[PDB]
Amino acid sequence: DLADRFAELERRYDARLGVYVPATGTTAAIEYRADERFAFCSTFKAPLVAAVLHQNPLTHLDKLITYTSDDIRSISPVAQQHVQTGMTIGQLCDAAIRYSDGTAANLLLADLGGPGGGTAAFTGYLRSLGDTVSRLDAEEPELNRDPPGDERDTTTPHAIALVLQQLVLGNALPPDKRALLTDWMARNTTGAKRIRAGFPADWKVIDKTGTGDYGRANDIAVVWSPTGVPYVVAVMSDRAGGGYDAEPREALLAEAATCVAGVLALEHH
Ligand SMILES: *C(=O)/C=C\N[C@@H](C(=O)O)[C@](C)(Cn1ccnn1)[SH](=O)=O
Repeated sequence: DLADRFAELERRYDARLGVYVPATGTTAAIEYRADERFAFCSTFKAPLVAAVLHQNPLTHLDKLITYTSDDIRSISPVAQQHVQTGMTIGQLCDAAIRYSDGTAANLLLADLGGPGGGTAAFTGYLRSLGDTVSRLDAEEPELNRDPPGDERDTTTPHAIALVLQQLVLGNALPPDKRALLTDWMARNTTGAKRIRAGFPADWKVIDKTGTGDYGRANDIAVVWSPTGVPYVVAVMSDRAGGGYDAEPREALLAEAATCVAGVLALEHH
């Protein structure tokens, strides 16, 4: 019946919708097109920050990276502000997560794998985490621009949640480093209208959004019940019918998250 609720969202928003919530002790897994591929968009910036965190000591976050206005080829609200003084690796992670800064993400890719191998290196951190399905093939902004049906720069709701689960609720990062990722996602500025909107205020939410062409809108989150019970939420969508310039629908994601919140919070004693 929840599948039918999701189907209606799709009909109404003229859109394809992907949802995954892993099973916990107390709940079943929520799945709707969980193994269909969806463009990553900026959602990759979360596991990217984990990858830089993991490969280096915390000292590495103080490394000043300089770049130029030449390097800014995508929306970079923080990297623009710091073009002349440079940004540190920590600042970059800050911007990548909290502002979805494209330049910031492209520098972390270079830090991770050098020039020319950052995508390979990021995909390999996911492989190290037992995700064989996901893949990153390009930098910003081109990763946001592949056609529907192209496997390049795709993940699936299933895969990316299971990765986020490991990153936030598992040991893929130690506590000093995991906390920093969580603090950055917790302080996200781009996600108020997606998973966050679908959940009561006394549930805690950390998240990383995505947005892109063909009406792509993503959100991945980790949510906490008022009594600290955690869940992973992956919600992904596109709207290929409108062409490359089609309107993405944040409302579609908030509705989905509301269905999920509905399930996870109603207690049936
Ligand atoms: C961020 O999560 C993923 C994509 N961001 C896009 C967006 O914010 O809509 C762009 C990178 C925006 N853009 C236009 C020109 N340069 N950047 S994507 O639409 O290209």
